[PDB]
Amino acid sequence: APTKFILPDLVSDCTYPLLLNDNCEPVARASEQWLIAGARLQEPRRTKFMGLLAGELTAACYPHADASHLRVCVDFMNWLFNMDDWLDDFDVDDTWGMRHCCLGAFRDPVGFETDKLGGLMSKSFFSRFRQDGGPGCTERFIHTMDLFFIAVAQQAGDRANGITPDLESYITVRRDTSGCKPCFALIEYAAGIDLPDHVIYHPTLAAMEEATNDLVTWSNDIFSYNKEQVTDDTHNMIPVLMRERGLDLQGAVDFVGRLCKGTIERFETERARLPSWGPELDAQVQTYIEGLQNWIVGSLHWSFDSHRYFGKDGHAVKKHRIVKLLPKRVPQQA
Amino acid sequence: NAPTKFILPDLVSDCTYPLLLNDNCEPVARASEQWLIAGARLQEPRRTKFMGLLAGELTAACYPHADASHLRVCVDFMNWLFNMDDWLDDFDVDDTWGMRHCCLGAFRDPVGFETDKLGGLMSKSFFSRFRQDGGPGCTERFIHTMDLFFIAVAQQAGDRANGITPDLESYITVRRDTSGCKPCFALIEYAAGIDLPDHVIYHPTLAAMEEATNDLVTWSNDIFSYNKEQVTDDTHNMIPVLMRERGLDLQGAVDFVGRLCKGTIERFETERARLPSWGPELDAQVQTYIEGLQNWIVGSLHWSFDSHRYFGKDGHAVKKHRIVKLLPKRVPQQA
Ligand SMILES: [Mg+2]
Ligand SMILES: [Mg+2]
Ligand SMILES: [Mg+2]
Ligand SMILES: [Mg+2]
Ligand SMILES: [Mg+2]
Ligand SMILES: [Mg+2]
Repeated sequence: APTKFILPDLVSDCTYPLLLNDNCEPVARASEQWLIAGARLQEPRRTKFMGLLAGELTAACYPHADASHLRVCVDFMNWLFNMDDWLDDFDVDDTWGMRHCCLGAFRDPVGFETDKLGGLMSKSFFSRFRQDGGPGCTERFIHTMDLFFIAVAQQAGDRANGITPDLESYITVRRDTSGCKPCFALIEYAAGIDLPDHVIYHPTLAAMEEATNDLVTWSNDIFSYNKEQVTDDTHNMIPVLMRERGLDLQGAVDFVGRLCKGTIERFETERARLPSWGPELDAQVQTYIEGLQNWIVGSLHWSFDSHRYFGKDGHAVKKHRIVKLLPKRVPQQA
Repeated sequence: NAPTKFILPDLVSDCTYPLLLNDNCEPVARASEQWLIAGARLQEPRRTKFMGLLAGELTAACYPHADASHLRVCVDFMNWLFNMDDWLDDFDVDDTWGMRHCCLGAFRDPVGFETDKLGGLMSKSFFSRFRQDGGPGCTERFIHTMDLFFIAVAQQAGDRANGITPDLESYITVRRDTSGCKPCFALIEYAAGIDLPDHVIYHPTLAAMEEATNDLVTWSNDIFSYNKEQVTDDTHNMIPVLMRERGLDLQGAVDFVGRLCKGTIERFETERARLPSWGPELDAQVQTYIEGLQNWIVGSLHWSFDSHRYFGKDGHAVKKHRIVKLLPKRVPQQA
């Protein structure tokens, strides 16, 4: 039975420039207070939340957003991390109820009545989104949030059933529980563009999005395996692989690490394949894929600034790459 | 040397689902043909080809319990879909997006949408009648999966323009949307007078039964329609995809898709056996929906040999002897 594992080196390979929005510090602090208020955070969660640093993630992923747009992005990211953590303790029925409240607020903030914190916060940041977002990325945001909730209901069912999914079913569902897709809609929003359907749904752009989704998500599976195995959460490629393929822990970890390198190569390979829709649209496409690039480098690095995955030891673990497994809530041999 | 023929896997002689036929089939079938001919302005030779399609008969087998008015909306859609598919075989990517814009505009506003395009005028005709009784859930599933269909066919059209045979993994993903099975499934709800709630119909076991049904209907179509599609070297078909990716010969790829077809019917039964319960009212609506999926499997398999679309006048002979004589290519392969 293993007590630790070695992190694949994903950061030293990546040569994209790491940027940080000039508006980062005041917006991050303000959004921290918006979340504590909106989720009614109390200890212990409140202190854990102050080491999340989603505002600093968001500032690295949308480094050119103006202050108004950045704050909508950060509020969403704080809301998303809070929503994720809440839903880790929801059953299937209550997941659908939360889906109903939040999508109701996104689609009809004026007419949708609700007194739930999830939906109240949803109206707050999304009614600020709606002041500027184009109709295309508005609907991509709502539709991919819908996909998020549907997939997390499937995760909640697997958890209640004590199931570990098979690999090809996991990958399919995980692309939606990650939440990367609505973050992509925020790229458009925060850059002040609204890509046409025939551009955004072209297979090469769709493939670059997926490549980015997989990079962020499968690397998150590596970085977050430690906090997730505490409660034997199997919505993570590592236990999925271990069960399906008989891999031990480091074997599974290394297999996922290879997948991560391979998806950045996929991203660059499709980047070369991009067609041209003339100068104005080509320039908006470049802006969008730079946002996908910023998600790649930004998230990889932020995972070690946050307290969420490595506690206080983030910068230290970035250097020596050894992860000591946390104690399980219930011992494996209980 | 290159093959002139291949052998059809036996897909029908083991399928044990009862084959049903709507009581209203014959008069609805004939009225819809006239609707389509007028709406698409069909002329010869296409008009005579269309009189051998028999999409009304297919539709009456897939929705055998619909009343006459709901059946007629389904048959109009089916005639419109086959017509649209054939038109789009000769559209470029730009014009495909243009058709998509017209038809989705029509679906979303089936009385007020201003258009003079035949594709959209017909969309307004059948979908205005659809919305007279379709629930909000299946209405949006129809529209959104028609959206997915157009997006996917635009990808097909780009592949065709580029001379590209896709890889198998990418092909299967896109093909679940170019088939148009997903909007057919929304019509199961409409035609049964039900409107399943989000938490039921997007439950993973129903979504899996839908995909298993999609895959049966679609991959079996790749087999039946390979002959007509290869005439123009159309590679949006798992058979040329398999030959290119895995070096199989024709019979080997055909046999491979055959095994897949048996495996997806098995998947449907396996998921069927672990359906959850939402109580008696919802459970009855789920059983009604699942029987619709069932009727699509058995109906489409038998219909493919009644139609002239795939085997011309020889479907019943081919169903029994299973030898497919390859049609002449438009341009010979060694040209
Ligand atoms: Mg989660
Ligand atoms: Mg989580
Ligand atoms: Mg995680
Ligand atoms: Mg087609
Ligand atoms: Mg076709
Ligand atoms: Mg076909």
